[PDB]
Amino acid sequence: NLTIVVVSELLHTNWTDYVCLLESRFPDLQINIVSAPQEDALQMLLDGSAQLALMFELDNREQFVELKREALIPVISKTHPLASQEHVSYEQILGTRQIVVASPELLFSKHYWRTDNHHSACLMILRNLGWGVLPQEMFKENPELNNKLKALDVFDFTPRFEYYVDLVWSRESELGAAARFLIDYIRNK
Amino acid sequence: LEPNLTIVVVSELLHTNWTDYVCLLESRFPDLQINIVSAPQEDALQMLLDGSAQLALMFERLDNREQFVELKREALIPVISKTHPLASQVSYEQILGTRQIVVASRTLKPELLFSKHYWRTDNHHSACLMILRNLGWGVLPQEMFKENPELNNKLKALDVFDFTPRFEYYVDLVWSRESELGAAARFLIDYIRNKR
Repeated sequence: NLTIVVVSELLHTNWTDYVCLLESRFPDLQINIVSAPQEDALQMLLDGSAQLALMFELDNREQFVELKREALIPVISKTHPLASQEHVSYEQILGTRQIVVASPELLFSKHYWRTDNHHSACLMILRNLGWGVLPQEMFKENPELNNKLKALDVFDFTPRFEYYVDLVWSRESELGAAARFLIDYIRNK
Repeated sequence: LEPNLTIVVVSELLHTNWTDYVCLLESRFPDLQINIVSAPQEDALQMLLDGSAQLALMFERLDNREQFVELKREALIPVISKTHPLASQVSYEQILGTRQIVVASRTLKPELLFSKHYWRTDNHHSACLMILRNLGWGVLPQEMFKENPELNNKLKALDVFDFTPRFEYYVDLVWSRESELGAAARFLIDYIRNKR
């Protein structure tokens, strides 16, 4: 079999092309897609419980290849009181609960809730429990989200929200033919 | 310091309807930090035992160190992409020969496997994506279709003669009976116990 760990922060990005690539050449291969936070993901590469990892931007034992970038959007429920304004201030954002996906660069409110994936974060933002940053991909997969969520205008005092997705693997680990084909295919492209 | 409550939702239950319990807690304890994490059922249990989480959402089927109360049931349905080749022409033997996308916490007993060959994933978003790419059929919570109406445009329920298994989760609220539960977790437990 082939086990790929997609780190929890990247679950709701556009990653399935790489699995379709594997299945097209090796339809008999059993693929296992697991998800865990990044720190756990590296340990799975080292202990061999996963052969490949999809991570966002590593010691001497790992190698990687860059795949793609994924845009993220700060959003709030359209029925949240803050959504009635065309614009918002930093003071207002500071006083609004943020729903943060994590296990300086990402926290901008005094009060926050932590979750480990964007499905959980989205559900809570949809219940008006706060604002947060979600992958643009979620709005492509669920266009009705645009009817319920609105982009929050914080771009003048926040970094560009984005992931740079890498394919990562352990140098010393046994790699079957399928894992090597994907690595070689990506390197060639 | 600062009031906090971590609830672990086991991976298979991530795409069920659980946010009402979070909203009930937030309205009664507005100053409370509520952290929602997900993990395999076995990891969720260890989180209760080592204090990393105070409550767990699990589905029925635990040792004597845990206490639980049943919460609700969630329906799941076997689905396939409307553009899958099989979505034209379907017998049970064809389903046996079509890849299943199995969702299980990251050991598969035969009651979970309905086809000869399968892929494994640890959450229904991942499974749904691969079904959507025509990579197989699989069992998804009905809640996913409520949350994403696009799924009705792209997927359809399997209707196969001689294939009528019933798929449901019975959701339990679980805690460690030797752990310091704060007042907020105790409130939820007492609230559910009264509802019963």
